[PDB]
Amino acid sequence: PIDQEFDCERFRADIRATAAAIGAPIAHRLTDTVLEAFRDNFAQGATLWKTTSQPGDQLSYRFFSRLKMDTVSRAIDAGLLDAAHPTLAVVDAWSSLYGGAPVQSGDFDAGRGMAKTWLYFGGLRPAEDILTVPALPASVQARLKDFLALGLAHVRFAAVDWRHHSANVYFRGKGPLDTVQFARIHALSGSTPPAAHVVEEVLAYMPEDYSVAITLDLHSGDIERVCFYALKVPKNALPRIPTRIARFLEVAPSHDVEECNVIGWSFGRSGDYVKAERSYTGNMAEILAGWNCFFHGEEGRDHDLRALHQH
Repeated sequence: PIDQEFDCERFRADIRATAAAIGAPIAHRLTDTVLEAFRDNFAQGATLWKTTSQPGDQLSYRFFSRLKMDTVSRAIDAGLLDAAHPTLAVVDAWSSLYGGAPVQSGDFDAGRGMAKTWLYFGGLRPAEDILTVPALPASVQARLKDFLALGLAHVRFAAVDWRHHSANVYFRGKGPLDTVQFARIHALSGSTPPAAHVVEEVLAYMPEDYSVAITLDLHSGDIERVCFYALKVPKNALPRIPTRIARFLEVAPSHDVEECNVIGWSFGRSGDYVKAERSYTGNMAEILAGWNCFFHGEEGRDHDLRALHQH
């Protein structure tokens, strides 16, 4: 097809093609297994592409869910996730919060299969509710005070990395983000402070009430990476980007009526990189707006957040 709608056969071809275009690995049978197990999730949700500037990095593909279901159980059913995985208890605890309000989405790598389980928690959730579930060890729960001291008091998403027993926890803070607050957040990673123009550019791309994704080791509580990102950046307003990201944004196909590109700056001890996502089918921008995400060039004031901070 050439139209906007998700089509599974075209998606198979586009995964192979896009992976070849950016020099990413491919696992043919494994990809077919993912597509068979999660076809309806991809069809009903927003399906989109992701990669990073690391040479040879995986082509990733994600569904953001409209169909609410136990995606982890499905993944286990399909042989895509170990039934004994030690991170299952945390994911079950987070999914069960608020009477089961959170909704699971899924991230996959063309060369490795299931990569991450995402949770959208259905609102501005107190950090305490997320970071003190009994499934988390004391060393992880102990980081709560560090987040609260930075004003990172509400969580909107968590992306659980099954390969690394880590979670990227997505906070929203009352901003604007300034040089010092960036420095305090970046310092959590333990990585070398960037030069001032790196920071100036990130700040230029933030909504007033900013997001940050913090990488948390779910055994030790160590933080070795933080990420700031900008949603639905128009191609003529892109920040400076690595040539691999520019290539990705040129070759990964988007069929959405409203194109949605995402740029993320990831800072961590193992090395910094740039992340990018690009819409494919099923209206990425719509689902993000419904989750109260803020887009580039729009008002990014969170009035609910500002009420919660006033109390």
